[PDB]
Amino acid sequence: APRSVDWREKGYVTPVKNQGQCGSCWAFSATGALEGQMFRKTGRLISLSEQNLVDCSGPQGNEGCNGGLMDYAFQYVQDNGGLDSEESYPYEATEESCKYNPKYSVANDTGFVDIPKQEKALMKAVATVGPISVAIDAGHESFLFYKEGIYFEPDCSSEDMDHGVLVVGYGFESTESDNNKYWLVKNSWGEEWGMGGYVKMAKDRRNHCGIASAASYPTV
Ligand SMILES: *C(=N)C1(NC(=O)[C@@H]2C[C@@H](S(=O)(=O)c3ccccc3Cl)CN2C(=O)C2(c3ccc(C(F)(F)F)cc3)CC2)CC1
Repeated sequence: APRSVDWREKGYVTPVKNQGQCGSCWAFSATGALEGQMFRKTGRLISLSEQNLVDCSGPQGNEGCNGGLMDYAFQYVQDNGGLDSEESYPYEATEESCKYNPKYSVANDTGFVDIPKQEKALMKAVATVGPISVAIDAGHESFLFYKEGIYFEPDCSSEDMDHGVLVVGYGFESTESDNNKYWLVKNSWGEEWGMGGYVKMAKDRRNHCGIASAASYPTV
């Protein structure tokens, strides 16, 4: 595979948002992956409605501002026959009545692929598919207050992931350390957090923070 990947340079990735006080990380992860695959399909980048997912995907198992799964969001889009744009169904950072309108749907999916649970498979998916939804353990102060560089938290769990984010690339950073390989990860805590809203997460260090434990993307 390529020595490094960054899908932002190729037009696959919308701006970073701030999810606010709503536990909608999973919705931003899901829209990010679908934004990427819709772009691959059509050559058009359109910001999708997280609010549509928050309000409408309870029947697939999601829990609005108390959390959810990206694969449940992909299942909703398939079941529903569509997903509205941000413009037509803007973000409120609350749980509201479903107001999905099919005329304003700008995306679809045909299911989703769960990537085998190894960092090598994740790399090869990132290299070829586009941005990938992933689960991480974000429950450490070191992550809350990350600013820059390659993130490594010795207390990170590879199983207790609690935050959905989007891998948009990977690389090898020459720091002359045991912490050179990274995943390039889009968060939903605004541009002021980390490196313009992004974090470089330790790669090939025994599935650090569970980044390869629940990786997936929608098929379109
Ligand atoms: C985001 N603001 C926040 N986190 C979540 O909703 C996260 C997102 C996923 S995950 O990426 O952590 C994950 C974990 C394990 C397997 C697959 C995935 Cl995608 C889930 N989650 C959780 O915190 C989690 C959870 C939450 C809700 C549900 C539901 F039933 F579907 F609603 C399942 C699992 C504990 C794992 C903080 C809210």
